[PDB]
Amino acid sequence: LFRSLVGTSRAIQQVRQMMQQVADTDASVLILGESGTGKEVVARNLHYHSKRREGPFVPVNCGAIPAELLESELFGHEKGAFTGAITSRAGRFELANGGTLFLDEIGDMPLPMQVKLLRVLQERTFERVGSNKTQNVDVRIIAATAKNLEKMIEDGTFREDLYYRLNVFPIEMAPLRERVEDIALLLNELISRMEHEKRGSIRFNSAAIMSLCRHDWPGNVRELANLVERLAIMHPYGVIGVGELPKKFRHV
Ligand SMILES: Nc1ncnc2c1ncn2[C@@H]1O[C@H](COP(=O)(O)OP(=O)(O)OP(O)(O)=S)[C@@H](O)[C@H]1O
Ligand SMILES: [Mg+2]
Repeated sequence: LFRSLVGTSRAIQQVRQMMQQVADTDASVLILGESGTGKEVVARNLHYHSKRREGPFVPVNCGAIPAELLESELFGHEKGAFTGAITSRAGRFELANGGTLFLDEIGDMPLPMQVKLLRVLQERTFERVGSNKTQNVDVRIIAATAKNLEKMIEDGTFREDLYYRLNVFPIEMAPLRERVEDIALLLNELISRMEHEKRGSIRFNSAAIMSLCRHDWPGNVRELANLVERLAIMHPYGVIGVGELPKKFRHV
């Protein structure tokens, strides 16, 4: 199920080298890049080539989780912690023990939780909400952001100390529009997925590929994948020329 990073560009070949180097280590990894540039693919790949490969891979979607329950969600809770605690759950961190914790959009993590994350990176311990008992954790952190963390540091919306703790081995994902030589290969890979998964089939003629190579791709590879899916419904087992592209994708 593991995905590979497809592409021949300078930038993507560089990311593969960096991945191979850091994967087997226990260093924290910060992956930086726009939405849809492969940051989670990079993260999953790092994990399954790590010492922790058979351990759990636990995502944390920093922006989504209701702030009311953020600390509970991340660190678990004991009972009578808060209104309607009742049951019992452990948090994302405890669940990730012996594995990898993946902090998707770390730029959205609120300051109070940044302090607590810094404790885990530094003391490798934590306490469930309500309990002042201390638990050891054994996790490797991989974080990703589309934000400018150094701007945030300046704005005081991101902690400098967490930053230097997390940014031990940064990996930059170039946006699609800077890797346009990879677009054909990405197309083949995406079409191959869709075929292997009984979800239709298409192929692009050279003109249509030229047109796509001139596109800005604000949604990067996720936007590319979206377009392949739509075209396979609009023109099943068809060949996509310039004229079958939606007008926004035409650049001639
Ligand atoms: N180089 C690549 N080779 C193959 N598939 C890729 C590549 N880059 C991205 N993908 C795929 O395109 C999609 C992009 O997914 P992600 O890796 O999650 O993007 P992202 O950078 O994590 O953006 P967010 O934070 O989830 S909005 C996934 O379906 C990936 O499998
Ligand atoms: Mg993701």
